[PDB]
Amino acid sequence: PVDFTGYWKMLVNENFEEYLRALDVNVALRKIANLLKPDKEIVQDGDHMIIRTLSTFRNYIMDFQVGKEFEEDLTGIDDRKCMTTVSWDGDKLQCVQKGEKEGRGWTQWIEGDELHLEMRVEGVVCKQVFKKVQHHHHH
Ligand SMILES: Cc1ccc(C2(c3noc(CN(C)Cc4cnn(C)c4)n3)CCCC2)cc1
Repeated sequence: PVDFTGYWKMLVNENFEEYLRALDVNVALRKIANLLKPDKEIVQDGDHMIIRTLSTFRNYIMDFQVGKEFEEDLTGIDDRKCMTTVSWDGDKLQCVQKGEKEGRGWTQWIEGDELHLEMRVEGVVCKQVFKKVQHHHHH
């Protein structure tokens, strides 16, 4: 069992620029985005997940049901739309993002007080780790 509910602060962000490059993100935006240390506010409500990734540049909001395919609007990220499914893989969430790019997806899991997120596209891998925090941020 796992529960992702919480407020999470970025600790590390490894290889994000190459991940965004593989998504054809403009190098100016790659540099802006890799400077960001976003927070994540997550509510797991049964199998209804809300993952709010919050930064001073752009936010990215996910709101989906585990196991149910949906249309994911990535206009703010790489100007694409995918047909996405997030599924349980034991205590991990496994996301497949079907679309133009091959091998696009991610895996999210918890180890202790750490939220781990590995994002992948076209064989390129970015790894992020967040720490669970308790001082809440008004948004
Ligand atoms: C050109 C651009 C790059 C990156 C972003 C942000 C971004 N950083 O990552 C994501 C969404 N995906 C790529 C990764 C992800 C986040 N949560 N999950 C489960 C997967 N947007 C950084 C803070 C939020 C907006 C926004 C715009």
